[PDB]
Amino acid sequence: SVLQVLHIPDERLRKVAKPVEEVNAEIQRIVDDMFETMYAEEGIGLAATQVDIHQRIIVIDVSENRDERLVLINPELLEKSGETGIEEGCLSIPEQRALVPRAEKVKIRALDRDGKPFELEADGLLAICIQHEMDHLVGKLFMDYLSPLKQQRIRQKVEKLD
Ligand SMILES: [Cl-]
Ligand SMILES: [Co+2]
Repeated sequence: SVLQVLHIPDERLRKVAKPVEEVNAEIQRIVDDMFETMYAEEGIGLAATQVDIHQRIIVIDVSENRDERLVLINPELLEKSGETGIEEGCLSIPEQRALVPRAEKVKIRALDRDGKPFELEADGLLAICIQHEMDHLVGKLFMDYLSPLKQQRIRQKVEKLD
């Protein structure tokens, strides 16, 4: 199904996701629903934290054709380098963008939708999106890198979209 994506200032968005236990049909059901939710909302990423499922699951698709599904279960950063930034958005912070510092390249380890371990070296938009979504799983938002005043203005803007 298309799931309910939480917005700030909801305190559940601040919870630390627990590691996935077993990659079984039930976790695969969450993966598949998260993709449907992500695509429905016009996104390039979605962390399980954002739909109120506090396990370490991320879905990504940065492709032009929208047919390149990346699944990261229990992801682990192995190395990063360089620095970069673009004006980032967030499905949990609707209509607000802001440039944030990021590593230019990352290397990660993860389990795929079958539970198979793999490694991935990323750069560009994919590297930035991987960093964005891993932040969610530890209860971190892109606004957290801006000044406290900017964080209060972003909140009141989104929060006056009833
Ligand atoms: Cl992003
Ligand atoms: Co986000």
